[PDB]
Amino acid sequence: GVFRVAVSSMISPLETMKGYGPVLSYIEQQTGRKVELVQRRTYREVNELIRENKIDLAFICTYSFVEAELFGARPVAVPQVEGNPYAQAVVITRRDSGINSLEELRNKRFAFTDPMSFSGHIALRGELVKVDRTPETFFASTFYTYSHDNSLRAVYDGIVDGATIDSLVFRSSNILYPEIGAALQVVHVSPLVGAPPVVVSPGLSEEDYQLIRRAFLNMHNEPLGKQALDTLFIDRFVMVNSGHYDYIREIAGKI
Repeated sequence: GVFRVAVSSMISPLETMKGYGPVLSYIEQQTGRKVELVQRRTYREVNELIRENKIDLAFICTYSFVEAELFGARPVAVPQVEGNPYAQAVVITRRDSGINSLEELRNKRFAFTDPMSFSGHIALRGELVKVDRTPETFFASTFYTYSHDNSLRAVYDGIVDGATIDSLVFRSSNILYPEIGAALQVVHVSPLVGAPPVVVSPGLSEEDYQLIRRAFLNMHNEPLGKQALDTLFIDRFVMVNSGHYDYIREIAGKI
């Protein structure tokens, strides 16, 4: 039977099959099953494919993982990038805005990515619980761009006063677009959390689960595996530590 791998189409528009092609070939090599890439615009739609066992494996985000384990999604492995399997949200404003803290964004225009993103949404919804607020009752207006890059573009262009995005997206964008880099600043950082895990649908056999986990954990020792990792700009995949996601589980409960 076909092995279906799901991803968000909004992380690398037009370059998704370019990025994942070699890791899909790696999965073909290790499983002997033909692999189909399944794309959806939103992490909610990807989670619905997992819940209804319409796919085998998904590259999901850290917050969608907390919702996904509740309907039996099983973590396989975590990407190790820049020598660590962790992630962090940054809140960004224009240097020339005079908005130098999360606090000063009260009654201002703000950009989120996907509603199911930690670094693009929930990290900030979580922190606002401290002051008995939501984005809706804290900011003058909010927008969901479904894109870390588009959220950064909106801050740069003065469409919004601030955004929450992934720290690695910000650092990478600062190198690739230095005029945009020069104009922005980080005014707040989230806690460290675990990076987005790779999951399998609740309907897989124990043996298929073990085979896939071994393939991911050993990917950096395999010739086609190394091509897959280089294409995704990942060092290797490492074991999931559930405790790395406990801050997100706690935020999620406070809603």
